[PDB]
Amino acid sequence: MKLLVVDDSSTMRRIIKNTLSRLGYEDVLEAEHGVEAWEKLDANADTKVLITDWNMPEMNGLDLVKKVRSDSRFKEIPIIMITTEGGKAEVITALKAGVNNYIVKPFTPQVLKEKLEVVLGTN
Ligand SMILES: [Mg+2]
Ligand SMILES: [Mg+2]
Repeated sequence: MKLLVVDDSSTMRRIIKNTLSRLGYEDVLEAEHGVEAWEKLDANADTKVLITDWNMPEMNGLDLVKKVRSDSRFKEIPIIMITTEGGKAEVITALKAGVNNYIVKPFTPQVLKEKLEVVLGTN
């Protein structure tokens, strides 16, 4: 279960990675921006799950998601967007792009554990 986690906040990456670890997911690769995330997916097509934010320089998460879904290798990759964009207009926008599960920031460590366990369970 190779996961890639993309967020331009170092503290957010910390919390997500720790939470995944608590759930038994240890094979976690990170990226700070969309460009870097895309390079990593393209070069590590064995990646099983993409977890991404939305707002970030160097390609935003919506564009990343569209690009992933347009690639023949990643038609079925689960995509989890974790973002402060809580408005339903944004939710709809992201689901249409190919996001499968949408988790709205901010959360406590425990709430993130609960919401990720819903999607991924334990490993
Ligand atoms: Mg961000
Ligand atoms: Mg937050």
